[PDB]
Amino acid sequence: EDVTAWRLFIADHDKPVVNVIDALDGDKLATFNVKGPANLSRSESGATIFAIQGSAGVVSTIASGIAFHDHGDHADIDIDAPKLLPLELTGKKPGHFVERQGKIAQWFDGEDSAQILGESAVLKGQKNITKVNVVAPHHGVAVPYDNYAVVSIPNPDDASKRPVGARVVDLQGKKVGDDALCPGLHGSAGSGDTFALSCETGLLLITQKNAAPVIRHLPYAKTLPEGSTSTLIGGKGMQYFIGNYGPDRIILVDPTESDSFRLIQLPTRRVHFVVDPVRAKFAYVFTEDGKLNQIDVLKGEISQSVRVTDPYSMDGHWNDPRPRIAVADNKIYVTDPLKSKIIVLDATSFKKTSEISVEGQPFNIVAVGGSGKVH
Amino acid sequence: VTAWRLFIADHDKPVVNVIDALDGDKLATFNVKGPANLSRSESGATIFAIQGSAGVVSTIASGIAFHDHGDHADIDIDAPKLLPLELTGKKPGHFVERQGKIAQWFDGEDSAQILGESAVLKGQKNITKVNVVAPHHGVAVPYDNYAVVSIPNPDDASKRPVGARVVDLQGKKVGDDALCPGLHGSAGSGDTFALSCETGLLLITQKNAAPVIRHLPYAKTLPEGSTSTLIGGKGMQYFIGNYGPDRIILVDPTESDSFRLIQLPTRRVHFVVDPVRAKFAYVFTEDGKLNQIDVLKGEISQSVRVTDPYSMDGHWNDPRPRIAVADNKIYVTDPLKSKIIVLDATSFKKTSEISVEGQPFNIVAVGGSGKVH
Ligand SMILES: [Zn+2]
Ligand SMILES: [Zn+2]
Ligand SMILES: [Zn+2]
Ligand SMILES: [Zn+2]
Repeated sequence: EDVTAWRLFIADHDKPVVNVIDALDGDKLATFNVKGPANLSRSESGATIFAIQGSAGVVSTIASGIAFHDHGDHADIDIDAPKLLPLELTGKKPGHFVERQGKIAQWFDGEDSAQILGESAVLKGQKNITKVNVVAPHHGVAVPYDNYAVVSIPNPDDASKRPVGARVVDLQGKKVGDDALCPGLHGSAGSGDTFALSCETGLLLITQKNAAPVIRHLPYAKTLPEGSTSTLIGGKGMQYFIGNYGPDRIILVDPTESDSFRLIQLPTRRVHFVVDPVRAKFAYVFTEDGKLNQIDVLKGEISQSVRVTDPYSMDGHWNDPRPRIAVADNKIYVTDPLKSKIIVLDATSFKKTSEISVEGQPFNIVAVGGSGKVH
Repeated sequence: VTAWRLFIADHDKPVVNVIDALDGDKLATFNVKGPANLSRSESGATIFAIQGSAGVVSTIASGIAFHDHGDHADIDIDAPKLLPLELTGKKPGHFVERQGKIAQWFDGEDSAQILGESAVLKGQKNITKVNVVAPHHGVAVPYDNYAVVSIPNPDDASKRPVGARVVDLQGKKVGDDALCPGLHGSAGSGDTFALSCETGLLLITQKNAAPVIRHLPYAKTLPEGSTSTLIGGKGMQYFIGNYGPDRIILVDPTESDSFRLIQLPTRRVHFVVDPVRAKFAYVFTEDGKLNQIDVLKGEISQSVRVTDPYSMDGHWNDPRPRIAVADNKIYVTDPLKSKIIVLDATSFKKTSEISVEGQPFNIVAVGGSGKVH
C-alpha cells in the first residue's frame, strides 16, 4: 500500500515536555518528559528530533518513527512509534544545533568544545562523540563537514561579546587556512549545498566538495538600507536564505546569483519565519499583529496575509511565549501558546481548516514526514 | 540515416506517447491498462511499459532497429507498434535486460519471468518462470542458463531483501548466498552488473560457468551514507548511485580506490548516463536545474535552470521531471506544465518546448544512425 505520514513535535514553553502529534488528524502519539523546556530541531532525513534544553545542560534525542528509503522511481516509508533515544548530549548551556547529511554539531555556550556526532550511530543507540575545541566558551555555532568543521571565533578581548568570524578546523581542532572575519557573527542556516552565517557586514557562505570546506563572504547589497541579519532560514527545494534585517524587515538572498538581495518590509514586527519545504516558491512570516504572511520568494513580496491569533505585541515583553510556524504535507501549523492550541491552515488556500488542542503553552514546533510504499 | 524517438508515459493516465526526437513531432499514442514506468532494451528495438497497479507489462516495437553486415550497420525504421506479448502477474517491478535476455520481477508473485528480446519482436510468448522463494520487492538479473536473484528476508519477506544468490532457471540455488542487507539498486555497465545494499555493492561477472558475485564494501573514507539506486555507464564502465539524496557516488569497479563523491546543489530528482558521449552523465535536481557530470573529472561541469522547482518533499509520487538523452539533445519532462523541454547537449541552451497533453512523466529514448539504400 501507499502510506502518508507526518508528525508534529511540540515543546512546551515552561514545562519540560515534548508532545508528538499526528499532523494529518491531530491525535496525540506521545508525550516525552525531559529535563528542561526545549528548543527543537529536526534532522534532514527527518528520522531524529533533537530537544535542546539550555537551562538543563542537556540535549535529548527522539526517534521520530518516520524514515524513508530512496529507491529511484519510488520511495519506501518505515513507520514506528516515536521514542526517546538513549543518546543525550551534556554540557553547560547547549545552544545552536546544526545537522546536515547525517553529520551533527551541537554547540555548548558554556563549554570550550562543541560536540560532533552522526545520526546513523545515534539511531542505533551509539554515542560516538568528537569534542572539537572552540578556544573559549562563547555564544557561537559549529557547522559539520566531512573531516572538518566550521566554527565561530570568540571575541579575543571579551568572549561574552558576539564572535568575530569563523574558521575551518579539522576534527582535532587544528585551524585550516585563514580566518574568515565577520564582525558580530550570529545567525545560521543551510540551503542545499550552501551554509550561511550572518554578521554585521554580510553573510559567510560555506560549501564543501572533495577538500576542506571553502568560506566566501557576501557583503550586504549596497542597495539595502542600514541593517544586518542575526537570524536565518534556508530554502529546501530551492536555494535561498531569508534573514531578519531589523525587527520589521526581512531580506531574501540568492547565494547562486549576483543580484543576491531583496528587502521586504513587514507591516509589524516579525515573530517567526519558516520556509515551505513542499512548495519551494513560498516561505511564511508570522508578525506581532497576529497575522501569518505568505512570502512569494521569486517575486520578492508578501503575496497575502491572514489573521491567525490575537496580537502578540512584543514591545516590552520580549521574553514571553509567542507563535511558531511549522509546515507538514499541505498544511501550515501555528502554535498559539496562550490559548493552548495549534491553528491548522490549508497551505494553498491560506485559510484555517482546523485547530488542535494541546494542554499547556505549546511553543516550539517542528514537523517531519512524507509518503512512501509499504510492501 | 539518423532516427531517434522518445516514449513518454503520463503520470496518471494509461498513455504512452511517441515523439520524433529530431523535430519534436508526435508519431503515435498507445493506450495501455495503467500508468506505466518505461524501460528500453539495450538494442532499443523494444520498449516495455511496466504497469504495477494493472498487473501487466506491455511491449512496444520502437520502430528503430539495426542489423549488420559485419561490422557496418543498417538502420531499420518502421512505425512504432504495440506487440501482442504481455507479461502478467501481481505488481510488476524491476526490469533488467542483459544481452537480449530480459528478467521481469513481480513483487506479488513467487517467480520472476525471463524471456528473450528477439522472441518478443517475433511474437513469441515463451516465458521461463524462475522461483524466487517468496514474494518480495526484489530484482532478478539474467545470465546464460542462470539468474542472480534477491533473497527475501527470512523473517517476513515484506522487509527489504537480505542479499542475492545465483540460481538455475528453475530457481535451484547454485553456490553460496551473497549477503548484502537492505539490498536495492541495480544497474549494468560493461562486463559488470551491480546491486547496492547497506554495506556496499555486489558486483556480478560471468564467463562460461555460473555468474560470480563479489562484494565491494563502501570505502571507509566515505562519509556516512548508502546507495539504494544505480545507473550504469554505457560506453565507459562505471556506476553512479545516490549517497543520500543530495549526493551521488561514482564507482569504478577496476580501481582499488573505487569511490568518488559528488555534492549536488539540491536533492536529486532523476539521473541518467549519456550513451553517445560516454564520459558524461546528467542529474536533474529539485531546484529545477539540469547538471552535467563529467565522470572523468569527477565534477559537475555545467548546470542550467530548466523547470520551476520540484521539491523532493511532499509525496513520493508527486509528478516530477525525468531526463532522457537522444542524439545531441537532452529532454526533460515538465509534468505540471504539460510539456517537454529540449536542450542542446553541448551548449545546454534550450532549443524547444514540446507540449504533450496531460502530465508527461517517465521518458526513454532510442535511436541511432546507420545506412539504408
Ligand atoms: Zn525498487
Ligand atoms: Zn521500494
Ligand atoms: Zn543564538
Ligand atoms: Zn547496408
